[PDB]
Amino acid sequence: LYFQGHMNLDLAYRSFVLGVAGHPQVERLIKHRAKGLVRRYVAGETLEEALKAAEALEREGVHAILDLLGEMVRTEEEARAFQRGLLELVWALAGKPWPKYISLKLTQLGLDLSEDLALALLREVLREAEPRGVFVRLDMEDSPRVEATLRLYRALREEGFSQVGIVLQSYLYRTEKDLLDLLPYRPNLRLVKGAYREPKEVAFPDKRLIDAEYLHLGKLALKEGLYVAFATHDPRIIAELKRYTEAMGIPRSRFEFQFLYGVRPEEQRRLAREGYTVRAYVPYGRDWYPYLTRRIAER
Amino acid sequence: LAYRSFVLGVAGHPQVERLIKHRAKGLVRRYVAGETLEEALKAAEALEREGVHAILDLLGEMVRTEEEARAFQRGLLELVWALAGKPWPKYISLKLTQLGLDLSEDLALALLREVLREAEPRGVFVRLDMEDSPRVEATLRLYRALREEGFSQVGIVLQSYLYRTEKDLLDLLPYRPNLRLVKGAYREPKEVAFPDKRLIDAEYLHLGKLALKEGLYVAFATHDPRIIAELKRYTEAMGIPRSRFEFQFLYGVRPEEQRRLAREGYTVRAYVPYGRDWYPYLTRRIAER
Ligand SMILES: *N1=C2C(=O)[N]C(=O)N=C2N([C][C]([O])[C]([O])[C]([O])[C]OP([O])(=O)OP([O])(=O)O[C][C]2O[C](N3[C]=NC4=C3N=[C]N=C4[N])[C]([O])[C]2[O])C2=[C]C([C])=C([C])[C]=C21
Ligand SMILES: *N1=C2C(=O)[N]C(=O)N=C2N([C][C]([O])[C]([O])[C]([O])[C]OP([O])(=O)OP([O])(=O)O[C][C]2O[C](N3[C]=NC4=C3N=[C]N=C4[N])[C]([O])[C]2[O])C2=[C]C([C])=C([C])[C]=C21
Repeated sequence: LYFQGHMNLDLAYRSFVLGVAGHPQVERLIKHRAKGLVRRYVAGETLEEALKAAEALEREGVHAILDLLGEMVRTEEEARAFQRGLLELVWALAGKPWPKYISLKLTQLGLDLSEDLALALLREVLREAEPRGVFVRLDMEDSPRVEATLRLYRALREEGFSQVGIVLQSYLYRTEKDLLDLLPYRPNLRLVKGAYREPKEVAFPDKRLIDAEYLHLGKLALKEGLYVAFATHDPRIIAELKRYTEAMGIPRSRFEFQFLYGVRPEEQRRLAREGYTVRAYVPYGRDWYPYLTRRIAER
Repeated sequence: LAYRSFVLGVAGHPQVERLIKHRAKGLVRRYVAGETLEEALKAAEALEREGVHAILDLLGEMVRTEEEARAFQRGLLELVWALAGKPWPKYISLKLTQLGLDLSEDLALALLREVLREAEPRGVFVRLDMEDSPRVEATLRLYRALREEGFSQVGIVLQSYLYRTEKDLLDLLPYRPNLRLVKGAYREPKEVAFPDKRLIDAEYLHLGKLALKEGLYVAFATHDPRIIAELKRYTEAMGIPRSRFEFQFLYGVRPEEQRRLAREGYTVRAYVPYGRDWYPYLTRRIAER
């Protein structure tokens, strides 16, 4: 496609990586010749490999968020099969001596098929998770899914669940109002910049404004007394949040930093040694190749 | 950067000053109203005809003695007395060092109290401009003291580049301060102020939105189009009425934008200097852009 008289470069780049990755040969060679590279970013194909990765993180003083990967869920049957995978994860984490935290996307529980289905399946996950001390994060997907995601969060909180948190994205205009609307829930928040392609009508097109909004929302949340997980790799933002929290006397027990597994691992450890709570987000599952393709196909 | 050096360098020469005063009156009058109060009032009338309001700023040589402080205060009193009965919004700005702050806090407070006593009954609003970081604490002490004495038509300026500003803002909330928010104009070390323009801008937006959400009246004193556009978007999206905030610009800086925002129904003011000592102010205007 074209944008403003010139080829859409974002589109061109995405389409090339997707075409190249989809070629049977390059996939064959990535699986065979690039095993070490892949395992820096994805634990493995199995729950067993994920747990070993979490143990290896914990030995270095960094906590784990376990993220089950799966093919895009398109039928009720697939949503139930994915929930099954989530339940095995919850049951497997149950004994572990370290903090237990899983992440999931509501579309994988059939949100697009039925909001009622997603809620039913999610509630069954929380029923297992909460007595086991397993925290469940509802990852935030693209803008058309925000209202439903917030609805399901409020529903579960109102049914008595507390071991559940949400993600807010600093690139959306609507996020400050969402945050303010949610305050009576005293939500546990993960703050991210935002990973989806959104039109200028719903999201700041300017990286300076996305970054400014991230800092504004983080500081607002901190001053409101909310527990906030700063999910960012941006050194400017990390340095400012460290300075701000120290200046404001905000205890280390009231916030944390989160990084993708294998991204700035040296900084993950440094922040850990400085006394901050740090987690790495650890994907695992049979669908790692399409997943890594999409991460590459982004920026 | 090379343009700045050249300008500041050439500006100090007496033959250059003679040329500007005789041959570049149109340039001078873009940025300063003139040497006299009479000229400042005429400049304010001209702005008002375009729907833009005026902030009147008396310029004088740096105050170094009590006598000089009292002389400056007299200039401010004449301004206040002259603004009385003008039909349009009356707003003056002052720097506390010009009222002898560095000589004595007691002196600056006494001189300022007298100005506020003459100003309030005449409907003249008085802004305490914020100077460098070593003066912030005294400025806020004087502000709080006068608020507690019952003065209400006095406001303060906070600068987004200082680490201390958010705490200052939160500390001042019980006073319900009328605020002008600026980026900050002084050379401050990395220990006290964000070195990175991206962070100064981010803090400006953060403080502005905090202040609006707390229900404070805020004057956004900035010429930055990215910030102005974001503040317009935010206030609209949040349903903040145009009666609860304003934009302020230096006189002669983006005058078309001033008129445009006025036509869009925003409160807009231009900061208009006048007085004998206008020549160093003018040079900083030329050098800046
Ligand atoms: N899960 C979510 C989610 O639920 N919703 C969502 O929209 N996004 C999710 N994210 C992804 C984030 O939104 C975001 O895309 C990433 O975190 C990346 O943004 P970041 O790191 O804040 O800032 P940036 O891209 O502007 O990068 C600025 C600087 O950071 C450093 N950087 C970034 N990426 C790097 C890197 N350095 C080395 N390698 C890599 N790959 C650079 O210096 C760069 O200049 C999401 C994120 C996270 C962390 C979690 C736990 C969960 C979700
Ligand atoms: N009085 C105060 C005060 O009491 N204390 C104080 O420290 N500073 C005062 N200011 C000055 C401001 O702090 C500040 O220096 C100026 O307002 C300039 O900052 P601004 O305009 O927010 O942002 P910038 O310089 O980074 O510029 C960014 C963009 O803005 C546009 N711009 C800026 N300057 C321009 C210009 N466009 C044309 N011409 C000029 N000269 C550009 O697009 C640029 O990319 C102070 C300011 C004001 C307004 C008042 C009323 C009172 C005080």
